[PDB]
Amino acid sequence: LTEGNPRWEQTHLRYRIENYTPDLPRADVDHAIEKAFQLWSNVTPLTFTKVSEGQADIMISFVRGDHRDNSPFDGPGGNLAHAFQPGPGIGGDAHFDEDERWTNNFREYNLHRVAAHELGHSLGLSHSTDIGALMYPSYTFSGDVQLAQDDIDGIQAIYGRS
Ligand SMILES: [Ca+2]
Ligand SMILES: [Ca+2]
Ligand SMILES: [Ca+2]
Ligand SMILES: [Zn+2]
Ligand SMILES: [Zn+2]
Repeated sequence: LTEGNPRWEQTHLRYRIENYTPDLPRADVDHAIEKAFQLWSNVTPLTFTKVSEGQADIMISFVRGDHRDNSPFDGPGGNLAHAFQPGPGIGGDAHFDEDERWTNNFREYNLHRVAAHELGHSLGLSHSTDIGALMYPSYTFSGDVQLAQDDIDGIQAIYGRS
């Protein structure tokens, strides 16, 4: 018996940012998130619509400590965020630890760089063993956040090419 990995059957997904971190003005947050989805849709037939309310496949929220799911946060440092694999309810949701200081620059914990990674999970990717890949578990930032060939091959193996 062989089991496949969690996938979205549709290629058009809806997302919603439930709340905003006080760390950045709302404009920066929206842009960091929108830009992260754009990285993935660029290499696949996947499209993402942002809904301001109502149903959404990918629910994005900034929380801290125990937030009713089964992977509570740990305060500053350590785990910065986590996202769930495709599926109903929690499936596809991305959670960011409010206890971290989220930024829009080189200062530790650039939101966009982390969002790009967790969104990889929301679409079905697991971690990579390549320190150069976006799907690597460790926080790394060089100013620019682009997909490594490993992330590209990974996502395309599931959804196909653009
Ligand atoms: Ca933390
Ligand atoms: Ca969901
Ligand atoms: Ca914060
Ligand atoms: Zn969570
Ligand atoms: Zn991860």
